[PDB]
Amino acid sequence: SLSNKLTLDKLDVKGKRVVMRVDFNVPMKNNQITNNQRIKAAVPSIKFCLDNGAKSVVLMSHLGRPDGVPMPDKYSLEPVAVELKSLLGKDVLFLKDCVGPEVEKACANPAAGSVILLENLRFHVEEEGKGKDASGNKVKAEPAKIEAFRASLSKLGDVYVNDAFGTAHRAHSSMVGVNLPQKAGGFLMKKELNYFAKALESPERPFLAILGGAKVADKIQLINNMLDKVNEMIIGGGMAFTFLKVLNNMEIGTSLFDEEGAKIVKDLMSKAEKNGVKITLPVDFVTADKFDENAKTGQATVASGIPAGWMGLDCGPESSKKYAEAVTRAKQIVWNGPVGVFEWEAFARGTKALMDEVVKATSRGCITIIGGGDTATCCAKWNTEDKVSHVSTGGGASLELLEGKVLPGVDALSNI
Repeated sequence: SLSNKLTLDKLDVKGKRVVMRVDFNVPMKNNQITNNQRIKAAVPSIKFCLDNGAKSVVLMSHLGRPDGVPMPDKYSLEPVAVELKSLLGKDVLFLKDCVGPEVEKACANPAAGSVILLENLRFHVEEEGKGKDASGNKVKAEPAKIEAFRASLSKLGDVYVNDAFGTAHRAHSSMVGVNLPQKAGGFLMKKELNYFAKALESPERPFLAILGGAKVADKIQLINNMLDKVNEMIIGGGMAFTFLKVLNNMEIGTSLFDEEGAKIVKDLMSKAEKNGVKITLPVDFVTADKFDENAKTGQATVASGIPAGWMGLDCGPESSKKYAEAVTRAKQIVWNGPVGVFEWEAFARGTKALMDEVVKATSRGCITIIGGGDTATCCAKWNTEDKVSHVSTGGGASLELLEGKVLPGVDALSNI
């Protein structure tokens, strides 16, 4: 369950050493942070621990994919220690490793209110459990070493806090390997759990899922899980063409077509009808003569078909109206995937108009949940992160949740 989990608000940290896993996987360039959003996001949790008299806060995280190889030249967390120092307005000790006697003893009994940032966890192959060797050959962590690695991390604090929802879909040592009495979710984790639990277990209805994507076949579990829960579903983006070919005899030109997906389209529509799920597919399109930002553009409907040598890369204005109609009917929205090639201005009007609708919906009381990845990227692009109820901080994590998969990192948390 996503509810009934221990969270930082209810965790007593008085004189307690807090070992906290956080999301410091920031984009960087020239060994500098190009966006410190994730670093700032974790501050409320860290503040709270210090402000409630925590002896220490030991921060652990990853950066990029060194793959179990120490790469402090490239993928060091030291730049983060600096930025964190500024944001907190408090000094931050940066250790050059995350495990070992040195790290351990250093974390054993810090001065009251010590912020300690450990080095990239994925410098050790034991974090992920797999990775690459010095030479770049793939390798798997030894079980004794994994256990040793996890034992070390456990010493570094008295209580554990997981504020790294974005890695909670993986059974990594820092997610499921911290053996301590109390294992609580941080305030970021809290929000994820609070929004998703309500949405998936007790939604305000109508509940609309907006699913966008390239293919169908790789979203069977996502679509199925939503069809078990929702009242309405928009199927947008390239994948819609597979539905339209099968269902409406549509000529789709060079548009994406999912041969495997096509075989279960009618199964999906059957399930949808039986569950009372109103499906909205697009009815019109902005076409392009090639898969390119600067392609020639045109229009098409289902009826007109898309000509040979043209592909659909966005929905058209009539589609956007139909999308809006469903959004206007929603009391709850989960939006996972753009409905066009939003990174190209010529094919972004559909996704932008939908984003406008979801924002409008939010303003009149709709609960709107954006999945991580592209959909979240669209909220950053158009400055609507604060205009929707919740933008998930983890793309891979949110997908797994919406697919109804297990989140090991969440399961490892204590219950209440």
